[PDB]
Formats: sequence, C-alpha cells, structure tokens
Amino acid sequence: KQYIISEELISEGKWVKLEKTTYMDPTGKTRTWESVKRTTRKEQTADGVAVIPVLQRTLHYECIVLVKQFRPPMGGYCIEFPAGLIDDGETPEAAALRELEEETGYKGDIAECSPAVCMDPGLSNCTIHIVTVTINGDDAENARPKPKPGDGEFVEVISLPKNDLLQRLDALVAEEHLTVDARVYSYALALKHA
Amino acid sequence: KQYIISEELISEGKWVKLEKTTYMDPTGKTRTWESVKRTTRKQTADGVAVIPVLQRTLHYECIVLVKQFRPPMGGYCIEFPAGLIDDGETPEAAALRELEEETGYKGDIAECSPAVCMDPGLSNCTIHIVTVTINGDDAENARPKPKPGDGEFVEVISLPKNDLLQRLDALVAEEHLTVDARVYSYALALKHAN
Ligand SMILES: Cc1ccc(C(N)=O)c(F)c1
Ligand SMILES: [Cl-]
Ligand SMILES: [Mg+2]
Ligand SMILES: [Mg+2]
Ligand SMILES: [Mg+2]
Ligand SMILES: [Mg+2]
Repeated sequence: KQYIISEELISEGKWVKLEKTTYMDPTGKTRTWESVKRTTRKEQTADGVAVIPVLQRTLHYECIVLVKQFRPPMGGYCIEFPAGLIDDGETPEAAALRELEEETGYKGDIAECSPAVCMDPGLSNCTIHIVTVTINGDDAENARPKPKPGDGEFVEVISLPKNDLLQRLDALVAEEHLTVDARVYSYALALKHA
Repeated sequence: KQYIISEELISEGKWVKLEKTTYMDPTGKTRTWESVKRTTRKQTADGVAVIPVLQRTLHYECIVLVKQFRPPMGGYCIEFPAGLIDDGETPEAAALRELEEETGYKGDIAECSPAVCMDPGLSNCTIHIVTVTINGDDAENARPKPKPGDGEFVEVISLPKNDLLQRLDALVAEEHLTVDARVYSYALALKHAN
C-alpha cells in the first residue's frame, strides 16, 4: 500500500545527508518524513558490517569479543561489536573479517552472514550485515592479537564470557561512564532469556 | 583521553538535526565528525523498544513484532514495538503504552535496560530496551485492540521465540522486508546460547 513519492535533498555533508521524504500513507494521503542517509553507499548490499566474534579456546568458556571506542556523536565511549563500512566492491564477509582483524587483531572464520538489517529505520536508511565469525584462539595467529587501527581509529578490545555477558556488561556500565550498544545489549539479553 | 570541543549546527529540521562535531583524538590532534541528533530529547533516552514475550499455555512462547512502512528505508521493516518517550514519562510507562498502541497487548514489565545506543558512529540516538511479558490467556489480551496514533499503520507479527531466527529469514526471503538489527541480534543469540 505505501511508497515513496519523492526524496528532496535538504543538506549534504561529506558523510551524511538529510532528506525530506514524501510518501503515500495507506489511507491514500501524502505525508512527509525527515530522513537520514549516508553519502558513501555505492553498490554495497548494505552500508556496513557488524561482527559477532565468538572466541573459542580449549578449556575456556566461549567469549564474545567487543570493542570500546570514543564516538563523537555520542560524546563519549561506547561498547559495540567490531564494525565498519563496507568498501566499494568488497563482500560483507571480507569486510567483516577485515574489520575484525583491524579492530581486534584476531583472524576469524566466517560462520554466518545475515541479510541487510536496519539500524534505526524511523530515522535513517542505514543498514548492515551482521556477520557471525568464530575465532580459533588456540591458533598461533590469534595468540598475541594486536589491532591494526586505521587513521583516527583508537580501539580497545574487551572479551567477555558468553555465559555471563549481560552481567559483565552491567558491571562495566556500573564502573564508568560508557554506553552499551543496542545490538550488543539485545544479544546479551537473548543469551539470558535462552 | 578523548572529548568534544565544539558542536556546530549544520541543519535543523522539525525532528532531526545534523551537526559537525569537533573532538580531540587521543594523539592530541583535533578532528571533526558529522553527527545526527534528534531535536525531541528532554528523558533518559530518546525512545523505548519493547521485547514482548507472549505467553500462552500449551502454545510456544512468541515474540511479538511489528511491521510498518518506514519512509527513510523506502520499504517495510520488521521491528520490536517502539516509540519515543513522552516528556515526563518513565521508560517503563512508555514501553507499556507503546506496546498497547502498536499491538493491543497489555503486558507486565520484566526488566529495563540502561540507555543503549542505536548507531553511535552516526547519531546520539538512544533507547531503553524493555522486556515485557504478556499473559495471552488473560481476557484483556483475548482480542488485543491496537490504537494507532495519527499516521501510524502497524501490522502485528508474532513469531515463536524457539525458532525466531529461521522464521525471520523466511519472511525476508518471501516478503522482501528488512528486519531490524536489534531484532536480528536477539534472534541470533537465541540460537547461539548454550
Ligand atoms: C514521531 C516522528 C515523526 C516523524 C519523524 C521524522 N524523522 O520525520 C520522527 F523522527 C518522529
Ligand atoms: Cl522474559
Ligand atoms: Mg569500526
Ligand atoms: Mg574500522
Ligand atoms: Mg513505533
Ligand atoms: Mg506508537
């Protein structure tokens, strides 16, 4: 029933733009919405990837590998899955493995790749693939992992046990001013609920 | 180590604004970022998202989701019930209210997250994730009455919690919909648990 009638550019930066979206509502009336988009999306099936990195080691509980970084939009530090935008011509899987290595040092193995999922669909058109990757932490390549951060990238790695993820995130949030990402929290809550 | 120095307004709509954030990188070098913010925040967070656990005896437990046209996305999305927190409303109260408006169901609060970020590389948007159980055997949830506000047109989709990820993948394959990243993350963790 509903569809886009027009998309008017309001303001365009280097990385983000704002649009006035006109669409048809299901009564058959014309309405508008204010829409955010990135300027960087070419033929990628999504803007970015987020990586769910399951660190697996003999005689260890499985860990979920997370990253903590300063996020200028938030004005502070956030804890997130490793993530980055997909380069032009790059597959979501390659992007995931690459970002995981750049941000954490680990070399993962693909497990699964989601369809493109929406980040905040009432506000933006931004999408990611969620890429599950296992990390064989007994491999020598993954012994002493060092991030290879790009220019202006400054990332801390936090590995937390899957079997206590929600409580461990709560204990990090109780100790310092930081925000947990909604996808991480959702993942941690389902682990509890399961 | 890192912090915001200044925020320059680039463009302000009714609902959303774009800013250029200047911040101090950890090397001592000043950098800029293009940031999105809502103009509606007063509150602990911008919004709530509700994880509604529909419990009916002799039935599988279901997660209650909503399908709506999202103008920024140009199409239909499958999401947790959700909306912005009214000025002077608690996140819990927003959760039960939005759940009723969007689904007709009357639930009970199970737990409430701290404010968590939606897309912190792009925006300052935050929500509380509120877990709510719904006694589907109670008379008030027999014929749930969804009360759409002006310009909301919401379909309710209840999926079994135990097969959530496969059921969502199926909707994406058949119905050309976009699943929300938080919903997808929750679904992944249900499978990844134990
Ligand atoms: C309730 C509401 C309605 C429209 C918008 C919009 N972005 O145009 C919003 F962010 C919130
Ligand atoms: Cl529950
Ligand atoms: Mg990143
Ligand atoms: Mg990166
Ligand atoms: Mg809503
Ligand atoms: Mg609503």
